[PDB]
Amino acid sequence: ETPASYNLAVRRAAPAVVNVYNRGLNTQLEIRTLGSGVIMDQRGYIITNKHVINDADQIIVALQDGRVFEALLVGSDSLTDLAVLKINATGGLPTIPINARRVPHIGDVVLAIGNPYNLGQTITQGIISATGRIGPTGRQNFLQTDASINPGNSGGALVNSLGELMGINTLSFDKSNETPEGIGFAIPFQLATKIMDKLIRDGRVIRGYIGIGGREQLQGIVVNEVSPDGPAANAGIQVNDLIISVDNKPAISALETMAQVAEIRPGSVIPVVVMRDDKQLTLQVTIQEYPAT
Amino acid sequence: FDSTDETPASYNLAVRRAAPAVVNVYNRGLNTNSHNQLEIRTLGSGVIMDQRGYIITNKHVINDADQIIVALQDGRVFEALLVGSDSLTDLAVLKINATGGLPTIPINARRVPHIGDVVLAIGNPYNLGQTITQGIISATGRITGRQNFLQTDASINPGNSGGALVNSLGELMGINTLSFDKSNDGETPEGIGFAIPFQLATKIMDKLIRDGRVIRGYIGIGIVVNEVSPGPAANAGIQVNDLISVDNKPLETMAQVAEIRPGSVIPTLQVTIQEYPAT
Amino acid sequence: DSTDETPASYNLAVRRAAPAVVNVYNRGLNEIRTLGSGVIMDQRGYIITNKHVINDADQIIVALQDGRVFEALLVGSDSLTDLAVLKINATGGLPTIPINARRVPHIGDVVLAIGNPYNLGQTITQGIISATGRIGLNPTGRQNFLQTDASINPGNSGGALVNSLGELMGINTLSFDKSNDGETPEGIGFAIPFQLATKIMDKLIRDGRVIRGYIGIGGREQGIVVNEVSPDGPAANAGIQVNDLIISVDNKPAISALETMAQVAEIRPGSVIPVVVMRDDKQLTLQVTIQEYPA
Repeated sequence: ETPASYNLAVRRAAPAVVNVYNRGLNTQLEIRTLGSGVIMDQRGYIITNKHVINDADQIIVALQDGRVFEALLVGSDSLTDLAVLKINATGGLPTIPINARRVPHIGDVVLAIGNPYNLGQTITQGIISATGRIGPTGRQNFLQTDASINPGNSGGALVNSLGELMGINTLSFDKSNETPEGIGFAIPFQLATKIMDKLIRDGRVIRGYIGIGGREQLQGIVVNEVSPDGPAANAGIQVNDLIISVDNKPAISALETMAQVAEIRPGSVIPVVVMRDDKQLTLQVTIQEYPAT
Repeated sequence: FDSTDETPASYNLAVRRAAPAVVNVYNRGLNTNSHNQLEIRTLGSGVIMDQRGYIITNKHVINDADQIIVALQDGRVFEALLVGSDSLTDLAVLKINATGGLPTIPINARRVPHIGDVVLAIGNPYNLGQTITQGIISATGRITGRQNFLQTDASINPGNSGGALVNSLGELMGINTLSFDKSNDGETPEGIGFAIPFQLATKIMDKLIRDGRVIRGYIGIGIVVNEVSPGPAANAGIQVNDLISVDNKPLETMAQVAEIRPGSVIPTLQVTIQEYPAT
Repeated sequence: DSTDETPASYNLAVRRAAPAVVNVYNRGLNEIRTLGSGVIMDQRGYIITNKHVINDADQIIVALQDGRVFEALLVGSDSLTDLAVLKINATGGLPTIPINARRVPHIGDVVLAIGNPYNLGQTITQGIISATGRIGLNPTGRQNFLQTDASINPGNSGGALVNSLGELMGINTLSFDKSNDGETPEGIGFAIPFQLATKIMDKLIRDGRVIRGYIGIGGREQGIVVNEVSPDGPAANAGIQVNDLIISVDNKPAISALETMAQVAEIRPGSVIPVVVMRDDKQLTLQVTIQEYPA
């Protein structure tokens, strides 16, 4: 007779969850912000929230086995509130279980591993409240969860009963009207990984940019705004016109497209077919790089 | 270790079963204060109980609603008609004229909710969209008032009202309605929500669909009856200090007599049960 | 048809443990001044509850789920761990909280919190074991609480925290409400483990209090310096000075200043133990007679 337990996922994933400390020196060293981190690979690279290590003079990463390192900011993305830290480990490193094929379903039991209020590594249990949750940028595409999330869980791991990483705890719903209960958000591992591999490889996230604002007869993304001196404006794209296709790919979803654009190497001239006056217009556009925050 | 072969503990089953039947209710009213623009006064949830399109929700979610918009997770949006409501149970039935069919909430009448039963709350907290939260049945028959509640620690928030509370199986257990807010030290209560038991919910719905309202028996009254309504009590000759048997039967009572059809007579004093005026 | 399937439930744990969890009412007159929860450990009628719950009680009324009500007598109160043992007269027997000494609490274990939140009645909130050995809200005290995200509210104090099997895991004691940034903590409660809980109970049943070894020293973290040396204390008579580093105590090295202050508490007052210290770069094995901790 064994008690129902998620200790398995705990022993599997908890080790790979670290305590990330941001400290600054003031007229000496003191912690200005603390959160959590998730060791993804053996190389020592760690994913965390950018808002955890912002303006960090020194980033201290504390593991559960006692070891304490000095993290190296590999890069950060304010667009997805993500950041990667590097740590040189001569000894073996615990990694987070990752299943790229795993599709998180609503209702899956999840565990939130982090360091709430610097009490130590806390494991809270909940489920996946929802998926594909945005919030305006729409880049975050959060997974909602009712697993107890608190200040110190940011950058922490959200794993299932198998210990497999599901997301990176980033947000707790704070909006009144009272105090929101059991509503937290996390970056899907699919996105967290995509950003990590890109931060390590480029020192930052490099995104294509058409300088267009639009929201999804023919089916296409409608343009609402056109960034001045932006690739769109330059090419001759207008707000009212409807984008049928982008770079030889159907503009079926405003969100799946913006992801396709972000993958275009800046400096690339791509076709963008639109619809003005019920007439198809093919406009060649030059991809810039996404403007700095 | 490889977990690809492994299967994660998931209540997705209950979700695919129940969720599609839980709808987003939008209490909308023209803003007379401004320029008569339609605005969402209140948003809660609803539960589609049968194929006919009868949806259960909280009365407090549709009060003072100039328009009641029901949105299904499948995208569809209907202008729900208020079939009826009940202040006492805070329940309300809506109706949607769907040409096609529609999802219904899994209901198991013979299912008895137990304290400890894993439950899932399905609603639209803060209009984020259909949110699922997990908890358990913390208690039963919680209630002051005469109401009977399933208590639950499943995280409940504004917008969950009228939403479905279900078990692992996805069977409707209760209708999320309330949330403990009262604070002794100014602190906010944690994991203390309340739901209308589905036995009570279905009962109130079927009545509302039939009578447009919930007509329940009225008597006008070691249990001593201090005073007597100028009605069914006053008749038959029931005294003020009058003192054991009702309808050949031994809170248990006022819920029993409430289910007595008006016009029916029950003894020896012989009183005729009528309709209890509510509003 | 789902009507033939089985609902996931922790009702099993509820039936085994719930009855044993009682409502503790603290009375004072200028009526109920305070209230909480209790757990019946033994058939004798001994109940465990938090000290704060029962403090300054002119009368302690206990109420069982089966209906019976008794006036409890306070066996003892331990300020340190915030525990209190109660006594009542039991006829026809009582429900007892299932305890498994062999069972070891595991982080991630599904735990039910049984208690009387806001006097709503016996409430069962579900969560897991977040962590073990936690200091609590305050670093001092070597609390060793079990952390749990199972909803814990006022009225669960002295209540039973149990696993899905129904085995007692800990006594719900504290909830985290500390606020910075305007934060409201969510799913962070603390409970005194059952093994610890059982241990304290006996020291209270055996004696109207808990006695722990004292050494008249206040230090910080290898070795452990000595910032303060209690006057006429065990170490005071031993000649232990200030600023001197400690290496080992009672044959047990002094790595952690927390695992050590727990060992010293175990040593029966009076016993004589060895204490090695590095002073001026020299090893000095001293002899100190342990005394009971100041009242």
